[PDB]
Amino acid sequence: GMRFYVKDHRNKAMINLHIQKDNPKIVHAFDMEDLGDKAVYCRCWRSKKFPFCDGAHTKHNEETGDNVGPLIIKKKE
Amino acid sequence: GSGMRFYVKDHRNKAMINLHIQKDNPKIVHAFDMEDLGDKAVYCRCWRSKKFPFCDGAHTKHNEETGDNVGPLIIK
Ligand code: FES
Ligand code: FES
Repeated sequence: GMRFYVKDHRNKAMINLHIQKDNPKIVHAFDMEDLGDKAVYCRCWRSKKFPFCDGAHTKHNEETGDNVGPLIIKKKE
Repeated sequence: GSGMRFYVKDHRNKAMINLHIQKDNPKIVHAFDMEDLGDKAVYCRCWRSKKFPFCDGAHTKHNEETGDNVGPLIIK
């Protein structure tokens, strides 16, 4: 009665296709004390305002069926 | 007769960035209050960390295997 199957989503594609490829490892570092009310940081490597999110993730998610979204650092209520 | 080999391919974009994390969530967003961070936090931007949303160094393997150049976000 039991039936088994699997969907394989593994790939070896680069995550970052185009951003600052002359940098061998892209790291950003910010001080909390110099942030505004909210900073929305990109985790999809498609934003035209990288390291900030510009909503590019939605196009990627729609295309590939992915579910990636940004990291938000904000001021508490 | 050029010495070049040309490859012309044609297919839809199927490569997900996130392979395994919280797949029942249609869009993964994390939001933290800056006041409640410690002295430092390091956030994964490669979706490979075993401690996502935190960077555990998994990006090194990804970059070596794929030729990529991704790394984390540090808030301090
Ligand atoms: S544009 Fe990349 S996470 Fe929004
Ligand atoms: S483990 Fe993903 S950016 Fe470090």
